[PDB]
Amino acid sequence: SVIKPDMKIKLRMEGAVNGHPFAIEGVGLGKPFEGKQSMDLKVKEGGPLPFAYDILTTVFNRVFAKYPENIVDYFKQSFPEGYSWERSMNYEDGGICNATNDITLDGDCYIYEIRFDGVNFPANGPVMQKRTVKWEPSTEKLYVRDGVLKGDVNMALSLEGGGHYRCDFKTTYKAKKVVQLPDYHFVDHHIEIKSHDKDYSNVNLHEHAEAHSE
Ligand SMILES: [Mg+2]
Ligand SMILES: [Mg+2]
Ligand SMILES: [Mg+2]
Ligand SMILES: [Mg+2]
Ligand SMILES: [Mg+2]
Ligand SMILES: [Mg+2]
Repeated sequence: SVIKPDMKIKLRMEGAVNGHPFAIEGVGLGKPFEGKQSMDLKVKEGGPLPFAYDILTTVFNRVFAKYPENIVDYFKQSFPEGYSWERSMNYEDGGICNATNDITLDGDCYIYEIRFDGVNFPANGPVMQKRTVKWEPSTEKLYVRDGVLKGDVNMALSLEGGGHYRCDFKTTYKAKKVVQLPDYHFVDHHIEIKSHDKDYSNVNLHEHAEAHSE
């Protein structure tokens, strides 16, 4: 089959935050049918990153989500051709991040061409001050619109001093070929940085995702 139980990941992110350019590359592996994945990320340019690494993590593939048999899988259907996604991440203090990921497939390895751009993060805010701890688990709401798939999610970053920092995600997924469209459904997520060094030049990221419906 096109989608194998065990697959790889190759990616390169080029981006900027408040005008500060940077570049990150990574390699990883995951189990598409189990909804689990892991990757090692290395900052190649712009290091050391002057902002909270957490704003980048959800940008570093919904194929890695366990879909039950009674819910159409827009993502696994899209291959070998693949799909691409666009997303705006609106933080409560005005910081806004736009990201895109063009996903292709070469053998058993997915290739990500990522672009990330964030602006208006206050200098004394939790992102520029690196006050974030982690993203809380979430439930993404997916629905069809204009022949493509939308995914919206209320995200929250736990803060070092206590409390949370909210962000609203709005993603558009676009398959590179005609695939069956799903009915309204959900995808639970839980992304975690398992390990990292002092300035985050090296990061080990993990994610577990499962779809569910009414
Ligand atoms: Mg730039
Ligand atoms: Mg302020
Ligand atoms: Mg803070
Ligand atoms: Mg419609
Ligand atoms: Mg570095
Ligand atoms: Mg449900």
